[PDB]
Amino acid sequence: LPLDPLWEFPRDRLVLGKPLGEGAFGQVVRAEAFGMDPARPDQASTVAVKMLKDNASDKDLADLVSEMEVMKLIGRHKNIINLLGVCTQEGPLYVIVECAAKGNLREFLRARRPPGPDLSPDGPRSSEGPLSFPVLVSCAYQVARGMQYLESRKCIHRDLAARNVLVTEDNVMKIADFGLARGVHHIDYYKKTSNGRLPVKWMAPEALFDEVYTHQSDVWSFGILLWEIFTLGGSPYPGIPVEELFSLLREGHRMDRPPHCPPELYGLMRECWHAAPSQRPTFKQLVEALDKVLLAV
Ligand SMILES: Cc1ccc(C(=O)Nc2ccc(CN3CCN(C)CC3)c(C(F)(F)F)c2)cc1C#Cc1cnc2cccnn12
Repeated sequence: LPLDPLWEFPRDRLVLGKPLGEGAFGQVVRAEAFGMDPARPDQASTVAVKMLKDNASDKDLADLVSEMEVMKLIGRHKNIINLLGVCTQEGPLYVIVECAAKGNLREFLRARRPPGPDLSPDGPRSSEGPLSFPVLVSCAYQVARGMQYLESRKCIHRDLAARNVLVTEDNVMKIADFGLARGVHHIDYYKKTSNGRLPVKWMAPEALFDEVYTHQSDVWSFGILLWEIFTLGGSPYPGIPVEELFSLLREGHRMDRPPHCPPELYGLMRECWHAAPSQRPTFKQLVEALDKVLLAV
């Protein structure tokens, strides 16, 4: 690999820490970095480091290099996980990115569900959970802003889901993945992850049936992500196995309106799931629509 002085970071300024997850596309580890800002060479910061698994092949390495190159090109935005540096010289390939201290959006919501009626009232805020409507709307708005930026850079995500949105210490939403060379020509549609996820449930129909991905396919997934947010991390198409999902999508089945969700937001969900990709909103329109809701509250 050639040395790119713009992005290269000395590997000896990293102290690797706890693994944050392994996947098909490598492994991600928490690390401490010293002097990420060259103006403060001894300053510590917490970053995340992507690297190859133990017995990885050439395709795996090419896949990670491909990811590195895409991230260089994408540039910086508040609502995406940003590239910080790379280690390409004299040792294993490292791709260094921002660390989002609160983990992924799905787990963030599920850990913050309101207290149930089993509660015994204790103090003046027994009924008040950590999550409020305007903050949920702000989460959706931020994801839409990041997706609008990604679309402007001609980037199609292809697995937009709450699992792939990360949450910073300041509750800022950051689109990640946790994928890139997604192998769209050999998806196991029946795949269930170790946490029980069925990723086929986020795919637009034209992607699933016709293997066509566009920015409007990501808009479909965003609708699913909106449903995730307003169910506080619920699993889509509850109780529906993959075999039945296929036939229900062919009949044009859509998820019901979830409890305690205003019609404005179920309205947006159903717009995102219009059969014709051209009749779904663009991310620009979703940003504007959610902004209006945010201002009203
Ligand atoms: C180490 C690391 C390396 C890489 C990436 C990464 O997200 N790369 C990325 C690859 C592709 C794309 C877009 N493509 C999609 C596919 N597609 C078909 C083409 C274009 C994007 C996108 F954001 F632009 F979408 C990002 C994230 C991390 C992390 C981390 C981290 C920080 N805090 C925590 C806390 C808990 C867990 N993890 N974690």
